[PDB]
Amino acid sequence: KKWIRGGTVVTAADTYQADVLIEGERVVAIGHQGAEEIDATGCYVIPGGIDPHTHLDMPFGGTVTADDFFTGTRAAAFGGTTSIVDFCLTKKGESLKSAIATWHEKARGKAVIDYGFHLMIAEANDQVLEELESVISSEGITSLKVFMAYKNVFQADDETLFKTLVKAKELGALVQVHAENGDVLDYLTKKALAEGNTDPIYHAYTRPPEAEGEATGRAIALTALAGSQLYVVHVSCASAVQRIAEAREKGWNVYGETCPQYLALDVSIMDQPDFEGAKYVWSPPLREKWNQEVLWSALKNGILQTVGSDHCPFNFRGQKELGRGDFTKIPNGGPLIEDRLTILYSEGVRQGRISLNQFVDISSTKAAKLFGMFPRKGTIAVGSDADIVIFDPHVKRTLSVETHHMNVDYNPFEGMEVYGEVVSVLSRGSFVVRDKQFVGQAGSGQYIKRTTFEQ
Ligand SMILES: [Mn+2]
Ligand SMILES: [Mn+2]
Repeated sequence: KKWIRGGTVVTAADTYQADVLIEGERVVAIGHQGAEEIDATGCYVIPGGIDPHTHLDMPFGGTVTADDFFTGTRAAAFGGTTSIVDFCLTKKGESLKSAIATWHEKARGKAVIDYGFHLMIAEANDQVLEELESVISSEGITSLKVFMAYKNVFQADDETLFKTLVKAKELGALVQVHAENGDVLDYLTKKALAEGNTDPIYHAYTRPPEAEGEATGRAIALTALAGSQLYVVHVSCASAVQRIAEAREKGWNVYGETCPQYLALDVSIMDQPDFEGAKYVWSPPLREKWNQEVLWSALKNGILQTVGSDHCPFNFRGQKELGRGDFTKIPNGGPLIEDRLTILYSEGVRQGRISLNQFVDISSTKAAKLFGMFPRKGTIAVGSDADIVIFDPHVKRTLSVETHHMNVDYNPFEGMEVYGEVVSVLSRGSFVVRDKQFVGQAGSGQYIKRTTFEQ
């Protein structure tokens, strides 16, 4: 039993001062007036963050992401994130269960926090459609990802997208899409290389906002025609939110997600002398700064509901470096898993962009609800897992590769002044991080079976 006292509990809806009693792996009592004491005076007691978008230990050519399920979850913990949902990638001629078994082996005995899996659908043939019933019912995976981009690699066509959408409505699954028109980007990419435009900045220029807008709109119309439910991952521009906002007005089950990088960074940082811009190469690419306001406005008024990181790190030296000759050879992705919460609090709450309660809803609660992990995770209430973060809102610090915990040689926020510091982190009643010190253990984290889609 653990007794957190003196702190101010903050959830998606409430804000009060009281003690929370933990017994075993869960919260068993909350209130005022024989247990492990933990002082949380002057700090916020919030639900551990939930990052529904990660790519830990992901392969890419002959190299792999700098972080694996161990260093990745440890960094996630230090950042105040207690649960993650990683993307299990599949390959045509795909046996969904073999890919799934592959992912469990990646996490098994390494994760320090709880994790769930999303399942990529490369193609929707009779076989895949049949297997799908077992994955949703037995494997606890109720979210499927379809790529509308990355031609000749992962891209799926409208037939695959639509079939998946009706199947998901039938089985109670949530469909996620990476929305960028794969074909227009493929054409623009080759063209840029033919004209000798090989600098990292052309990565951004070869995939215009409208390409994300078009794809976002298409996926939504297909969702409507199928009467299903859709979740658009990493929305980066005004063009895409506009389409999402429109569908929401019509009462369609369409949800959206953003990431720290699109909220606090912009394309102008890609235009740098040497090969510096390669540090910010990820898809979708950073956009013009005006788009940040639109995203923040959408999060404030409920147009977008979640915030993930899309953590997919590669060192600048030794990995990002493969693309020196041309941007298409630069492995995509950034080290974003650790600073998601803090920038959300510092740039969002402290600057009056969103309320403290929304802060919790956007970084934990809503993701738990959309991906079937609630009320086990995503809140502080009797019966829920004791996944708690003791956050110090009065701390001022600078984000730096010098002090971060991700196993990568750089931080995309290098030098950014922020408010807020994660002090202690509990995962199912056990300390993973205590007083800024790591006390967890590899393999402590567990797989979470997710329930079917619920509005
Ligand atoms: Mn993506
Ligand atoms: Mn991703």
